[PDB]
Amino acid sequence: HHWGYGGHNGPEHWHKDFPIAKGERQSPVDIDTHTAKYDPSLKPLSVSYDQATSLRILNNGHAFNVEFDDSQDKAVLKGGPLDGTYRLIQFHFHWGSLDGQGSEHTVDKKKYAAELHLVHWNTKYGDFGKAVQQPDGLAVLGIFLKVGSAKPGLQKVVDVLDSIKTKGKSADFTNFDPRGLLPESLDYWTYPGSLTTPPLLECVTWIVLKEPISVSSEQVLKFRKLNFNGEGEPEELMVDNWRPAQPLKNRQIKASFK
Ligand SMILES: [O-]
Ligand SMILES: [Zn+2]
Repeated sequence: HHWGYGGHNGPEHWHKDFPIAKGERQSPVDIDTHTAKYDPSLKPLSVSYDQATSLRILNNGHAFNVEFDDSQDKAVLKGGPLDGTYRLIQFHFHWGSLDGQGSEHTVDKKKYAAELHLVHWNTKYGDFGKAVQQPDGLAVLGIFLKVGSAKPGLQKVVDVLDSIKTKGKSADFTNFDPRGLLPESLDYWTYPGSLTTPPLLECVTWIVLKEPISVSSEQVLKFRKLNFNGEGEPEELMVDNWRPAQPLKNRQIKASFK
């Protein structure tokens, strides 16, 4: 793999190695709030993170992942549009070089400064690698970030970044509680889509929260000091690691709220 978010290997190039980039169920998308339909049939999401076990944070060269123990049903997503039970495997963010861009989903073409993705896989498929091969294999909870007041539950993440500055670096990241990254409301939009990184597999039920969380400018500044590169290599700041909105095609975005 040689894809990234640079001047020569970014989203507009991905289709050469990953032709599904131009597919029928690609993410992210712009959410036109007037066209999304309230679906009174949709349930409240069930976000069950009480028993979550965070383990490690890893700079993978494109973002940082906070990894969880997904060997048992500890931290699970159920309900909403979903059937069955989806285990949290990791979360990460997408962000910009400046506050005016960074989110992958947009809302009436509005870009947020960043977007958090909590990635979960369907336990009926047994492992993550099997799940990504199935149309109902993943459930990703998307949460927008806007810049204003600090998010206290984010600071443990921001404080560790200096220890994983470069690609391939990891640090212990036990005892982190992802419930502190949620907004107050769980109202959401949902649609069928894909991973937003190569391999771009069309295996995701997207659940995007309507209420953004507020983070401080200092918190997002610290995301922007990370590096895409490896140790000792020419410094390339980890900024603008977002794929732009893709065509909606023959899809309907459903709202949980009226
Ligand atoms: O992603
Ligand atoms: Zn993501």
